[PDB]
Amino acid sequence: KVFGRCELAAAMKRHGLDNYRGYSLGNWVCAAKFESNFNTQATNRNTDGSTDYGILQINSRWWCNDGRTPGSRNLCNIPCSALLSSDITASVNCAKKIVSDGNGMNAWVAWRNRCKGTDVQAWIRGCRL
Ligand SMILES: [Br-]
Ligand SMILES: [Br-]
Ligand SMILES: [Br-]
Ligand SMILES: [Br-]
Ligand SMILES: [Br-]
Ligand SMILES: [Br-]
Ligand SMILES: [Br-]
Ligand SMILES: [Br-]
Ligand SMILES: [Br-]
Ligand SMILES: [Br-]
Ligand SMILES: [Br-]
Ligand SMILES: [Br-]
Ligand SMILES: [Br-]
Ligand SMILES: [Br-]
Ligand SMILES: [Br-]
Ligand SMILES: [Br-]
Ligand code: NA
Ligand SMILES: [Pt+2]
Ligand SMILES: [Pt+2]
Ligand SMILES: [Pt+2]
Repeated sequence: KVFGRCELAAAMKRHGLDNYRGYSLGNWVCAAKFESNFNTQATNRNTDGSTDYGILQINSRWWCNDGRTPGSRNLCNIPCSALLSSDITASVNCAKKIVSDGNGMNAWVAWRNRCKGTDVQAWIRGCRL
């Protein structure tokens, strides 16, 4: 599914991401924009053999099982395919574990490089929230 910007903001708010670990909704929406362009089916192979999955490009080295990342863990206790669903629940639940890991949203390199310190409220501007 390719979400609209305000459609995704609404879903993320419904699932409890607004101000989760102190990160306003705009941060999450900005992260999703640059990670996946709001496409739940986005995948990206990494040089280390792991793969990033879904709207927030969650990685198989630590977070999900894809059966093809040697030495990896599955800390979200899910198949990586769950992260590609039109229903963002698995991605949101897993993102909550990731952002609590100690480095906050710096876990998403695209957030650090493209969202952090910017006017992230622009990403939710206009939306019925
Ligand atoms: Br947009
Ligand atoms: Br929109
Ligand atoms: Br909704
Ligand atoms: Br919910
Ligand atoms: Br929930
Ligand atoms: Br929550
Ligand atoms: Br915001
Ligand atoms: Br990681
Ligand atoms: Br594996
Ligand atoms: Br393996
Ligand atoms: Br594990
Ligand atoms: Br699993
Ligand atoms: Br949803
Ligand atoms: Br959720
Ligand atoms: Br879940
Ligand atoms: Br933090
Ligand atoms: Na894994
Ligand atoms: Pt939820
Ligand atoms: Pt929650
Ligand atoms: Pt939902």
